Amino acid sequence: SFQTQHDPRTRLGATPLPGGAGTRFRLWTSTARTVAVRVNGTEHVMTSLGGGIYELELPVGPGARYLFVLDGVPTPDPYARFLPDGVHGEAEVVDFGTFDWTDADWHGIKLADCVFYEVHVGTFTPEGTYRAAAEKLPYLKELGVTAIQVMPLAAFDGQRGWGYDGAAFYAPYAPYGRPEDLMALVDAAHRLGLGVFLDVVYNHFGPSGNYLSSYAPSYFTDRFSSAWGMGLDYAEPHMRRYVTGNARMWLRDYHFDGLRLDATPYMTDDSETHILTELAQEIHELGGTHLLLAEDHRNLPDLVTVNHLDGIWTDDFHHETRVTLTGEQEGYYAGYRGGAEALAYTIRRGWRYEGQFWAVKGEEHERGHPSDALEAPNFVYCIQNHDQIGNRPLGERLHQSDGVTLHEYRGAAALLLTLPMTPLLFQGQEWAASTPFQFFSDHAGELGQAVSEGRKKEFGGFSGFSGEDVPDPQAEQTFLNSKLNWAEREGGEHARTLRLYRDLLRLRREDPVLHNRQRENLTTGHDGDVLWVRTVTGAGERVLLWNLGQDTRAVAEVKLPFTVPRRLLLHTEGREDLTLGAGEAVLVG
Ligand SMILES: OC[C@H]1O[C@H](O[C@H]2[C@H](O)[C@@H](O)[C@H](O)O[C@@H]2CO)[C@H](O)[C@@H](O)[C@@H]1O
Ligand SMILES: OC[C@H]1O[C@H](O[C@H]2[C@H](O)[C@@H](O)[C@H](O)O[C@@H]2CO)[C@H](O)[C@@H](O)[C@@H]1O
Ligand SMILES: OC[C@H]1O[C@H](O[C@H]2[C@H](O)[C@@H](O)[C@H](O)O[C@@H]2CO)[C@H](O)[C@@H](O)[C@@H]1O
Ligand SMILES: OC[C@H]1O[C@H](O[C@H]2[C@H](O)[C@@H](O)[C@H](O)O[C@@H]2CO)[C@H](O)[C@@H](O)[C@@H]1O
Ligand SMILES: OC[C@H]1O[C@H](O[C@H]2[C@H](O)[C@@H](O)[C@H](O)O[C@@H]2CO)[C@H](O)[C@@H](O)[C@@H]1O
Ligand SMILES: OC[C@H]1O[C@H](O[C@H]2[C@H](O)[C@@H](O)[C@H](O)O[C@@H]2CO)[C@H](O)[C@@H](O)[C@@H]1O
Ligand SMILES: OC[C@H]1O[C@H](O[C@H]2[C@H](O)[C@@H](O)[C@H](O)O[C@@H]2CO)[C@H](O)[C@@H](O)[C@@H]1O
Ligand SMILES: [Mg+2]
Ligand SMILES: [Mg+2]
Repeated sequence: SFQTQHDPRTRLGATPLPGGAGTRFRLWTSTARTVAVRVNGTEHVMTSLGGGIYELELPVGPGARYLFVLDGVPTPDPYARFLPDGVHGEAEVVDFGTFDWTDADWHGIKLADCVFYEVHVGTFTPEGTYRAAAEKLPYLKELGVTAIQVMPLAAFDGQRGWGYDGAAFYAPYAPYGRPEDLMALVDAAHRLGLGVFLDVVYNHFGPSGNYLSSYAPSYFTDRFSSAWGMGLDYAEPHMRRYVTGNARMWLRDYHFDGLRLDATPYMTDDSETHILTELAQEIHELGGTHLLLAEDHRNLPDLVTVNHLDGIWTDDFHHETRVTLTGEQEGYYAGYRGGAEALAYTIRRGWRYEGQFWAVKGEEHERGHPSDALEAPNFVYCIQNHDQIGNRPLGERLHQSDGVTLHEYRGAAALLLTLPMTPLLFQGQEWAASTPFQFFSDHAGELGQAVSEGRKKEFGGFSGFSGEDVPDPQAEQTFLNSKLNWAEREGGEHARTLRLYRDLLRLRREDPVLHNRQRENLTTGHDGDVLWVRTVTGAGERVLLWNLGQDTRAVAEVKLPFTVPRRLLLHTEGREDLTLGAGEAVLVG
């Protein structure tokens, strides 16, 4: 009985009309006294309908260029579907019905079948475009990942950026390609049987290019704010519909298979029906198999059980793993001991913090909720992602941090990719890429000059930010140094690491016991610095043993509360015998 709040007839922005009649322009403004649309340079007064809604139909088609004129001030359309000259320019009218899709028989992907691969379009290839990314899809299919996780595409200011400064949520960022280039990427992924997910940012707008307040200040509220901008007022239905209409566009019009909702703790809403619940209703109304995930640090099961999201990016696993390997304790890493026993516990519980005191300085509070309701696929785990690389002072990858060996890096991959939780990999992780992933931006004027100090303040708990070698986010070189080097994977230890990732992803796909997706069938423990993870189903038994010590441990001498299986299925260093050098792992069955 849920009825969508969206009807193409009343869609805000510029929408092509049936029968070649042109385009319908609509906006909401609470404050303007004169309202016009300027199309291809010509101004036309719009009709007032009441409730601050204005409309006009004109015989212009796709490709027409426009903005709105509010009390004589030319103002970009917040509902723009494309901004070819950037966030301060004219929008282009887009028709979503002309692209020739070939994915009519694609039926999406289930979360339990997802192995995510996080892509930043600008750095993923030299060209930094959708078209170039599409040419790497056969490589990703063969690698064995099943869903691409694309970092945000909403238009932001400047010529490069991560995406979290997006300001025009409906307009794919022009430097990456035109709307049809994005559609071609998704179509190509679906032809290869790969899902495609999009990172969307519904907790804040970026600091340049957000003109919503020019139309109605009440899109926003001073009731609360995030670390990155003013509060989006989800008590205002037009604000709710801004993001639910956006979600529906990506899924329906661009054929994405799911969305990853950035920083859901800062989507503050005290409405009877929470905006997250309504987002789920609105995307489900499309009548497909589209998924919603939350990036949420609160360890709150209700995101799944009440808001009806499909899963949660949960960092406790990542953090416990990193601290295990480095011993680092700055910032949020002070929340974790690390080690085999600690990792066994965090896996057993899904997340570590279920209501106990988080004792980190300046942050002391009771964190989290019981994880019991959540099943394995509801937890998205990783050992690398954009934040856990890029928010480090020098943007170094896990194998690049002091004290981490490539053997430890390879062992960590085996843990991640054999667990029944839903894994994510960051681009280049699979070949132990040599390049960092640094924070880069390209803002104009004083805003641009402020980025570096904003970073140092936001991450001031990390002493490396007060050093002298922090890469300037605004420098071209910082962007270029984050580009993947595709050549390097063909040789040496990059190739060795890649072979292991291929072998792990094959086993995950093929092994009848690792097909398990039930926490009931998963147990963990430790003996000294050796972690064990056991899966038992009707199909048999598997055990992963990871030696997190700096000595050698024979599997036969690991004390276990069950009889260890005898058959060696995969060793991370390709050894014949059941013995674990420092940092090494083995899967037995
Ligand atoms: O377009 C502004 C209105 O959006 C919603 O109205 C929906 C209605 O919920 C739905 O059943 C019908 O099919 O379409 C209309 C949109 O044309 C909100 O419910 C209204 O309050 C808004 O004004
Ligand atoms: O071209 C006009 C100027 O608009 C900008 O100001 C915007 C800003 O982009 C937006 O995010 C903020 O919240 O609203 C203001 C004013 O509407 C800047 O002044 C310049 O970059 C542009 O030249
Ligand atoms: O956006 C992903 C795909 O959405 C639709 O596919 C839906 C379909 O409409 C529904 O009947 C079905 O079986 O669920 C699928 C998957 O969500 C489009 O038809 C596909 O072309 C899109 O790729
Ligand atoms: O992997 C070696 C040991 O690492 C940790 O020990 C840490 C300890 O947690 C920390 O408070 C202290 O300041 O440093 C030591 C490392 O020197 C694990 O807790 C141990 O169980 C491991 O064996
Ligand atoms: O409640 C504990 C702290 O949670 C958040 O910190 C997160 C951070 O947002 C995330 O990017 C990082 O990977 O993990 C930490 C630890 O969970 C809040 O930002 C902190 O203020 C809280 O104290
Ligand atoms: O200039 C805008 C803000 O840029 C950075 O914020 C980044 C943050 O560092 C990154 O981890 C995040 O998730 O993307 C945001 C938004 O781009 C600075 O750290 C902030 O101080 C600036 O306001
Ligand atoms: O589809 C063949 C596999 O079916 C079962 O695997 C289940 C698994 O037991 C369950 O936890 C998970 O939620 O679903 C998978 C099926 O998708 C058998 O246990 C496997 O041995 C089979 O290979
Ligand atoms: Mg984040
Ligand atoms: Mg012992």
